[PDB]
Amino acid sequence: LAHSKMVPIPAGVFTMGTDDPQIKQDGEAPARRVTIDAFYMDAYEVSNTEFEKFVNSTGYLTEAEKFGDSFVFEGMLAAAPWWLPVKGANWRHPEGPDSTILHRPDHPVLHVSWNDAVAYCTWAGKRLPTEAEWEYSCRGGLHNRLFPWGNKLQPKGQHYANIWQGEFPVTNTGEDGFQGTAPVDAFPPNGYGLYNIVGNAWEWTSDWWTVHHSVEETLNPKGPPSGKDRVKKGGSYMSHRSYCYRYRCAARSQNTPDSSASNLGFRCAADRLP
Ligand SMILES: *[C@@H]1O[C@H](CO)[C@@H](O[C@@H]2O[C@H](CO)[C@@H](O)[C@H](O)[C@H]2NC(C)=O)[C@H](O)[C@H]1NC(C)=O
Ligand SMILES: [Ca+2]
Ligand SMILES: [Ca+2]
Repeated sequence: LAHSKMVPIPAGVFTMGTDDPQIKQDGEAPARRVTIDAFYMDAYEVSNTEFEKFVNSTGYLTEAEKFGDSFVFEGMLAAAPWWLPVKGANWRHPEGPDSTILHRPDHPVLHVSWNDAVAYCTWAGKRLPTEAEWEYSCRGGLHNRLFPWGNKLQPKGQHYANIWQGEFPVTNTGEDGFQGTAPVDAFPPNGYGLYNIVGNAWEWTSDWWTVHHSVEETLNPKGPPSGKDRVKKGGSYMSHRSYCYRYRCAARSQNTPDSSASNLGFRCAADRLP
C-alpha cells in the first residue's frame, strides 16, 4: 500500500466547463480554455489510514468532532429528507457513534470539512487543488468528454466508478460492487493515473464558489477572490443520472467550508514533490 503517492500532471491547455451544460444552475457553462502548469496530484482520495497518521501526528480534532454532529445519508443508518445530522457521526464513526472505520482502513476519509482538508494537505507538505487543476486532472487527457474515461458510463460493459445503481434513494443495488464507499484504489485509473476522481467520495477544491464564468482564457486560475461556499467536485457513491448527475468532470457543487458529510472527502495536490 502506497496510498499517499502522487502522479505528475503534465502542463497543458484544456476546455474547462461545457457549452452543453447538463445542470445549468451550477454554472457548468460556458466552456473556457484554461492553461495549467505541470504539478502533482494524489492518485487516491485521502484514506482513513492516511488521515489517522495526520491525527496521530498532530492531535487534530475535526470540526464535526467539535460541533458534535455531521450529516449522514439515511440509507446507511438537511439539504434533503434523506440527510440527517447525526450526533457523534464523524470520520472515525461514519454512520454515527456505533459505527467504526476498523474494517475499512483503505476507504476515503469522510466527514472532513474544507478546513480539515486544508489542515491535512498542508500537514502533508501539500495543498488542495484548484477547481481548474482538479477538472483538468479528472479529464485525464481527453477533450470534452463526460467522464474521465470517455462518454459511455460502462465502457465495454465494465463499471468504471462507484456511484448509485437502482432507484435513488430507496434502493441501491450495489451492482458496481459497493453500496457505500470503496477502497481508494478501487476501479480503473484515468489516463493520468488517478483513481475515483468521479464517484466514491466528493472532493473539496480550494476555490470559492461562483456560477459566473467568463469565456476569457486564463492561466492557473484560482477562482473568485471571495465567497461563502467552497467548490467540491466529482460526485459520490450516491450519484445517479436521475437526481445527482455530478459524476462528470464538468460537474460542480458547493458547501460552506465548515460543512461535513458521509459522502464528502478530498485529495491533495502539490507544486513539487513533498
Ligand atoms: C495511530 O496511533 C495509534 C496509537 O498509538 C496506533 O495504534 C496503536 O499502535 C501500536 C503500535 O503499532 C499498537 O501496538 C497498538 O496496538 C495500537 N493501538 C490500537 C488502538 O490498536 C495506530 O497504528 C496509528 N495509526 C496510523 C495510521 O499510523
Ligand atoms: Ca456503488
Ligand atoms: Ca471521488
